[PDB]
Amino acid sequence: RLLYAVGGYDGSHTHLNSVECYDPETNEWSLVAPMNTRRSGVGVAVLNRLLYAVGGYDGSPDGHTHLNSVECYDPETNEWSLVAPMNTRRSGVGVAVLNRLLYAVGGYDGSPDGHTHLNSVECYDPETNEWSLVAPMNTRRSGVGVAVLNRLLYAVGGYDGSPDGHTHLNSVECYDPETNEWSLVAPMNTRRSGVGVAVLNRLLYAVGGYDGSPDGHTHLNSVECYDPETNEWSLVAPMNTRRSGVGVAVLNRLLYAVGGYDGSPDGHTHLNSVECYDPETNEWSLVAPMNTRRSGVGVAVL
Repeated sequence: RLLYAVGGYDGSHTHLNSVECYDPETNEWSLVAPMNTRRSGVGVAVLNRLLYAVGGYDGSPDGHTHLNSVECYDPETNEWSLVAPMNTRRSGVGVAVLNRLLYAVGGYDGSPDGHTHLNSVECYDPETNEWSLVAPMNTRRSGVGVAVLNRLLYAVGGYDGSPDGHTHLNSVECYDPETNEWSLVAPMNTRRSGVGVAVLNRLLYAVGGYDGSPDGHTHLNSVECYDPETNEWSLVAPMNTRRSGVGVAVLNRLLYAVGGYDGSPDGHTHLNSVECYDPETNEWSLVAPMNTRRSGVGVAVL
């Protein structure tokens, strides 16, 4: 019942290992223990009441680039511990939990001799501490939003940055673990990479992102929601701020949009602001800002 913001990038030019958590009862953000590794474009999810940070990028001057390492945070010890690394280095990776496994979906391996956007997918079993590749998606996607609903895993939008492809996606695909198959479903209204996705009231919400198509919308404040029962996407109220590379999660039946980046006359502004959406009112309200500006930030509730 706390909202955690993990890692990200502060381009006001820092890759972050710090972590902070938000208490809706106090409307305050507090720093907790930092990760072992700086991680921009990091995926995060909760499994067995532990917070996992998956992949990312460390663009600071050192021997790291795009990361296959994974670490685990225990709130009782306030410690991050390395666990099994992934099969693949992935930044801009979507992470979600399905059937007691943690899935890492897509992403980008920009390391030397990697240089690729990924359609591969792998899953982590905490009982064995191992990652296994599963069926790949139909489309390579980095900056992909992922979420689970009705025992199906959705990959929403993203970017295929293959030089001959270079497409910001409105398509959406659905993985059934029973068949190990990915199927395309209804596409969004808007192409979105760096999109935040979360589930609220049995609807998938796609929040913000970036439309990098030619003469497209660029940074997005728009929000759309998907009902698996109808297999259709509908626009709902837009955010106060345009947010690309935004992190989202649901807490006390409210949808939180955390951080991100927006355009500015000098390039990009990286955001420490936070807002929350009430489906009952269809309105977005700003709440307390984070201690640190963070885009490419992992957000989850524990």
